[PDB]
Amino acid sequence: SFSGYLKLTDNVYIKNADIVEEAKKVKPTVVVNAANVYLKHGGGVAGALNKATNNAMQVESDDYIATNGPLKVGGSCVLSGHNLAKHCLHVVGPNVNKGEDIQLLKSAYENFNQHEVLLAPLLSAGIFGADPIHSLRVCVDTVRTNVYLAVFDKNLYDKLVSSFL
Ligand SMILES: CNC(=O)c1cc2ccc(F)cc2nc1C
Repeated sequence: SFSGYLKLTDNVYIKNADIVEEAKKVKPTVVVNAANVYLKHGGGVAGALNKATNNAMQVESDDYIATNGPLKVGGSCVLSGHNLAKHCLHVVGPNVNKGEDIQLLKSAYENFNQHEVLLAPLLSAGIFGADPIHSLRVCVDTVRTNVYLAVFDKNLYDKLVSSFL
């Protein structure tokens, strides 16, 4: 199972790890993708997860979008996890660089509650522009299921653990 995680609360754990490498080692039931409404996995966690699937995640996502249209900001969809997990929960956090509403971050984390255990990144963090300390706070105050957070950046990981209330 998951190893080397620091327990923050009854149900939230955190580790300084590359979510792609973490997904391949563990092969969780669910890996969370930091998706956009179009499921266009270009950069950040999305580009990295997609590149690990040899673009199979993007091909599957384009078929999903052609059939269903785009997701909502704060929404999600369950697709295959390919070589990384049983499933991939594509969650759309607000992108503050695209002027999207930060209040939608709680709605985005609510999607995690439909899954008993997940390997995930901090939503709206990184290239999405939100404050990662705020994202971790929303995560522990919203998610009730078991979440194993993978934080790529070592200096951000230290700042998050050392500042956690
Ligand atoms: C094998 N690793 C990767 O391909 C990789 C992983 C990342 C994970 C999170 C992130 F936000 C960025 C990452 N970037 C990359 C290139």
